Amino acid sequence: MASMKKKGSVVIVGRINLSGDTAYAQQTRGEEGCQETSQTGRDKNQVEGEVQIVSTATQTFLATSINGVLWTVYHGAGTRTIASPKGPVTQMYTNVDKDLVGWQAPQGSRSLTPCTCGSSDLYLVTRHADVIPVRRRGDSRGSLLSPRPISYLKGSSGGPLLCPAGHAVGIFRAAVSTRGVAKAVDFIPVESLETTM
Ligand SMILES: COc1ccc2nc(C)c(O[C@@H]3C[C@H]4C(=O)N[C@]5(C(=O)NS(=O)(=O)C6(C)CC6)C[C@H]5/C=C\CCCCC[C@H](NC(=O)OCC5(C(F)(F)F)CC5)C(=O)N4C3)nc2c1
Ligand SMILES: [Zn+2]
Repeated sequence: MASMKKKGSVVIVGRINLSGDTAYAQQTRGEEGCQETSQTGRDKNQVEGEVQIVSTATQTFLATSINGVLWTVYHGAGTRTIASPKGPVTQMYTNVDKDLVGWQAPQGSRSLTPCTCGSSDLYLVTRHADVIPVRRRGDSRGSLLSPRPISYLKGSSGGPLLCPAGHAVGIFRAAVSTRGVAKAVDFIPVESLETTM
C-alpha cells in the first residue's frame, strides 16, 4: 500500500502550427523534460496554438482546444491529470463511452470554433502536420480522399477534423483500415463535445 505508485500527468511536448500558410509540427519539450514533467505535474512552458502534441510515459498523441476545453481521447490519456504551471490539473470531462476526455484549455492556447457550416468537405490534421482531405460519410465517419497506411495516422488521435472555414468538426478517434490501409476515420463529432459541455 505504501509502495503503490501514482500515474504521471499528460504533458504537452509540442504543437501543430497552423498560423501561417504552412502547417508544421514544433516540439517544445524533449524526452527527459517530458518524463520529469509527467512526474511532478509542473509545466512552466508557454502554451500556444490550437493543436497540442501530448505525451505520457508510454504514449504520444494530440489534444485540441475547442471552446476553451483541451480535448483528447480516453485511450490515450485515461483519467490522467495534465501538467500545468501550478501543478496537475484534473479532467473536467471524462466519457469512456465516447473515448473522450477534456481539461480546461491551457493559458495561452487558442480555441477552435465549433463548426455550424454543415459541410462534408473536411480536413484532418495529423501529428506530422499533414492536412488530409476527408469527405464526411456519417455523424462520426469520414473517408480519406487519398488512402494511406495506418502508420501515417498513428499518434494523431485527439487531433481535429476541420471544415473549409477552419471550424472544428470533430476529434480524431479511430482509423478504419483494410490490409493496413486507412480508408476511413472515426471521430467524435463536435456536437457530442458540445452536449458534454
Ligand atoms: C481504454 O478505454 C477505451 C474507451 C473507448 C475506446 N474507443 C475506441 C474506438 C478505441 O480504439 C482503439 C484505439 C484506436 C486508435 O488507435 N486510434 C488512432 C490513434 O492514433 N491512437 S494513438 O494516438 O496512436 C494512441 C494509442 C496513443 C493513444 C487514430 C488511430 C491511428 C491509427 C490506427 C492504428 C490501428 C488501430 C485501428 C483501430 N481501429 C478501430 O478500432 O476500428 C473500430 C471502428 C471505428 F469506426 F473506427 F471506430 C469500427 C471500425 C483504432 O483506431 N484504435 C484502437 N479504444 C478505446 C479505449
Ligand atoms: Zn464550419
